[PDB]
Amino acid sequence: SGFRKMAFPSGKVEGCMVQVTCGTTTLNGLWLDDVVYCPRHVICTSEDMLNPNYEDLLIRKSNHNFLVQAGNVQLRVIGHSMQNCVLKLKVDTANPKTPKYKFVRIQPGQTFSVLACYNGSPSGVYQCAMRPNFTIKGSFLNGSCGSVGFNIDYDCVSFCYMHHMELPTGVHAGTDLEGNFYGPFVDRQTAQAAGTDTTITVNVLAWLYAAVINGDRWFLNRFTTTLNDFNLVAMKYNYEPLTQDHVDILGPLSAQTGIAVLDMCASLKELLQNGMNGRTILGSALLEDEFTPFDVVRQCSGVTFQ
Amino acid sequence: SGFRKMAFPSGKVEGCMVQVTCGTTTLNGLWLDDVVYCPRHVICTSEDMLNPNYEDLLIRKSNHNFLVQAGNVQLRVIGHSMQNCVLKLKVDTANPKTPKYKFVRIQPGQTFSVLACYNGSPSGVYQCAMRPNFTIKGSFLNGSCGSVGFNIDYDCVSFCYMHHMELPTGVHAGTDLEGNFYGPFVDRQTAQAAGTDTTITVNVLAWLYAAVINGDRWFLNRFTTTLNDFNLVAMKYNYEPLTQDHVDILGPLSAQTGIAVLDMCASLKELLQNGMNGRTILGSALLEDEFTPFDVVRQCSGVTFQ
Ligand SMILES: *[C@H](O)[C@@H](C[C@@H]1CCNC1=O)NC(=O)[C@H](CC(C)C)NC(=O)OCc1cccc(F)c1
Ligand SMILES: *[C@H](O)[C@H](C[C@@H]1CCNC1=O)NC(=O)[C@H](CC(C)C)NC(=O)OCc1cccc(F)c1
Repeated sequence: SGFRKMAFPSGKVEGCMVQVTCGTTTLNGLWLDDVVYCPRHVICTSEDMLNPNYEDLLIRKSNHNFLVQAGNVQLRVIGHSMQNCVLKLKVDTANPKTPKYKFVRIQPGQTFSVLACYNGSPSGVYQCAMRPNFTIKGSFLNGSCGSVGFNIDYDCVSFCYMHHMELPTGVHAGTDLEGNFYGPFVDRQTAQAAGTDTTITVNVLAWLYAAVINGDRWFLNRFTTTLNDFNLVAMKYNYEPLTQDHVDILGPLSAQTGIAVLDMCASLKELLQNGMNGRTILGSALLEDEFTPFDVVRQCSGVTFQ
Repeated sequence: SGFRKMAFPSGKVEGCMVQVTCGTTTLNGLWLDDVVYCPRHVICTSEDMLNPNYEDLLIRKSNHNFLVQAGNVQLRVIGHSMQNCVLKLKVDTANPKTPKYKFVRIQPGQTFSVLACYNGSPSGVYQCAMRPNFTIKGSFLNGSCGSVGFNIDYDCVSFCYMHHMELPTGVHAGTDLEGNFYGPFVDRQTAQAAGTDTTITVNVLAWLYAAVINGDRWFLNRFTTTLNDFNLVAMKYNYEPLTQDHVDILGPLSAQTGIAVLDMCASLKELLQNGMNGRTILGSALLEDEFTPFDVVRQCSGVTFQ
């Protein structure tokens, strides 16, 4: 038993990380087949680049302007292109460690594993959720750009994030692997801010289900509420609305515990209006919303990824 | 910026995990060079679990009774010895993916990454702290025994933990890689319980320093304290005593922030007395104690946000 925030094993991704290093700027790249993907802002910017023309900068560059290092090894770049905010560098060598992979775009509320890297060397791994305001609460320092987020599906790696920047509130923003930002952000060093965050209601409910399963029950009551009644409580406490689909995917957990989903929602008011009243749930004094319903099921069962 | 519980990249350990099976019982093993290490209770019959004489069980086994599988490959066992509660199986094949590694025994308060595995296949990775009562608060299901905890320090893998059992309160216990349990526990299904846990004070202070490095100061105060006065108050909140060694180890973090350790202790005293008053520190409404001073220095930058 037990419930822990748990990243996917990172070995399949560690073998794809490289250092991409142009001019004075160093960041990480993702080496798949004979292409290295990295954030486009690696391109030697103006000096002054109040507003960089990435299209025009890339035309001024040759192949060897880009130094790519794989472990201690130099990779020969033979072509370079851009797709949205990602720079695609062709290399002469296919990565022999390339896993089965697909590029996917993730929805807010869904989670993925982050492999933080520096100078092309993996440094750590942790789980993040795509917030409703399209930021993630991560841990990134200078040189971490190009770190990627992913999920593993048996043996298929679904890459879903590149890392790009940090917002003034200390949270983080990035793109999918096709170079499309999550959220209303741009890759310029200008005034940017995250919208007011909301709480992922369906994940909170899943986490409460995980709590009852592991023995925590003080917050339950015999009351219920209709879907409409709850949503007005959520809208006051800055929570995502709860849809009939959300209730549906929570079905399995309702069976395991014998609480109807709306019958759990009655608890959630209680937590929202009154609070936890000096108590804790799964070792937290807050309501946690970065465990998806599947994350909970992936945890009560043992799903491995050979 | 940002602060997260961050595991080490698990790739170096993923390549060492295998499946070991004796009769009807299956668990994970650690394959390094031509030896596979796994918990000795894999030999146990069902028939008895309370008082097995493992020496007697093992003498009755031959090499081919042990089935070792690395992915799709069966490994042939050519020798077997027992060291405390760990079984060492010699194999005819050295693991070619074997890293630089060391076996270490960690002290309470130390942290490590756990690679949860099932049927020899990695399932997830997460950070754990050796609690003062010699348990870890993990996530383990049936079949997870043989999963290991580790740290990586310059491509050297320090193995410090092998999982054996779950205690009645939902926490977990295991051994070092030499087979000696952490704590007064034994690998039989008898009446066992963890001692009362305490809070790892030096880790809490490290985490408070981490908060300051990341720009947060609301919890500081204008006071200082003597080491003894702090410990007399802390023990009243069920906190581990703080030793001069702990104060010395906090030196670097105190230098980076310009907060004296005893001034940070003054803050913690006030936090224990007051609570969070609806506030959070690094996104938690509780005082977190599973980040060591080293964990903080590894993750934060060396430039604080003054
Ligand atoms: C073995 O893989 C692992 C499984 C435990 C029990 C469930 N979650 C775990 O981490 N350890 C054991 O099965 C040990 C083996 C002993 C002989 C050392 N047995 C055990 O922990 O029994 C207690 C127990 C508690 C909860 C649930 C359960 F199935 C067993
Ligand atoms: C890439 O390596 C870097 C990662 C950032 C840096 C510090 N934490 C991160 O996540 N990205 C950038 O530096 C980014 C590049 C521009 C072209 C988009 N700019 C940026 O993040 O500026 C905001 C910032 C805030 C605090 C500290 C900092 F260095 C930068």
